Amino acid sequence: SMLDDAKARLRKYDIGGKYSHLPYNKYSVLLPLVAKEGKLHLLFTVRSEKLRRAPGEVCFPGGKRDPTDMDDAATALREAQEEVGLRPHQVEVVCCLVPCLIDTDTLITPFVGLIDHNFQAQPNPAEVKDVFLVPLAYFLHPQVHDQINHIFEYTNPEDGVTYQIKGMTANLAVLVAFIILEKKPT
Ligand SMILES: CC[C@H](CO)NC(=O)Nc1ccc(Cl)cc1
Repeated sequence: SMLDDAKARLRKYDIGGKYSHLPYNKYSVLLPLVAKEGKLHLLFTVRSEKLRRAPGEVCFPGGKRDPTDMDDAATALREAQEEVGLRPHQVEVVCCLVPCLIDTDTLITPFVGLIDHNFQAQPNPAEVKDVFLVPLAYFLHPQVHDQINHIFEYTNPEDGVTYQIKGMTANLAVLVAFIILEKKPT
């Protein structure tokens, strides 16, 4: 099936806990995969204008590890629950992708999760201004604008709203699209 095939592909790129004990300032993100209308989609947030870091930017749900978290995957799930109301029974964490080094002292660990079909996002306005889906296939033929650094523009056909996706968030979206969609019969 579509979903069994995606999980099987993702498992080949899992690094597991190989870099998880290194002494960094630690953050995790969840890359949430949603199946709709027979295609895979990624779920994105727009950060609240009130936040200190990156207000109003497009990002994946996530945040800083705390002492309650059993492991780095727990960080991602706790933060996703706080931001968009995703509960544990509604997500299956399939793998841990290559981590992102930033600021000389920080390590960001990305997890891919398969989202239940009955989940409906409940944006927490203290943290998130908006939540939206983008089909995974978009990232193979994106609409690129140069700011020089490359920026993607995605327009939702439901309402005409355009979102700018860039940086680590854009890079990770392309990586997931390549892993899941490369070399597939039609
Ligand atoms: C390279 C400098 C930039 C801006 O100052 N650092 C930065 O954006 N840090 C960061 C990003 C994501 C997360 Cl999750 C945690 C920290």
